[PDB]
Amino acid sequence: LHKEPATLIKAIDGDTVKLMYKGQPMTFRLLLVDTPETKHPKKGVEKYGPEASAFTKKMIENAKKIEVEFDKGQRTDKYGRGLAYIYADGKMVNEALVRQGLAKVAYVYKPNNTHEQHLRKSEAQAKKEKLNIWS
Repeated sequence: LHKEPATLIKAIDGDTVKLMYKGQPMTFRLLLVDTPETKHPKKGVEKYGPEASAFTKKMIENAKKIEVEFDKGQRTDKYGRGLAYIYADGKMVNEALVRQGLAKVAYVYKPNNTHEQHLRKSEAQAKKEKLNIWS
């Protein structure tokens, strides 16, 4: 796998961000994680949704360098969103959310699961620490 540079356009939700990638605006879905929603297809504004969304936003808005890392499977979902690991100054946003108990590890689909174990370890620690989602 390898990291490419992107530029923030707009943060949309805890799990979705708009980036400029290779010259074009693109919506990215964060791989392997489910955050609570502020714009949920059915519910609405779920609990910890606003805090997951401010965390993604702050972490990416305050970065010097954003990079996108695709996995080895398909790179877009059926809504045309890019599927990627996102890095703010070298720190994976997907893992930061899970480590903080602001996201769960999602239902996984091979072969888009390279960082699955790593994230699952972070979720286990957030759980043991009773953070946010887990309190």
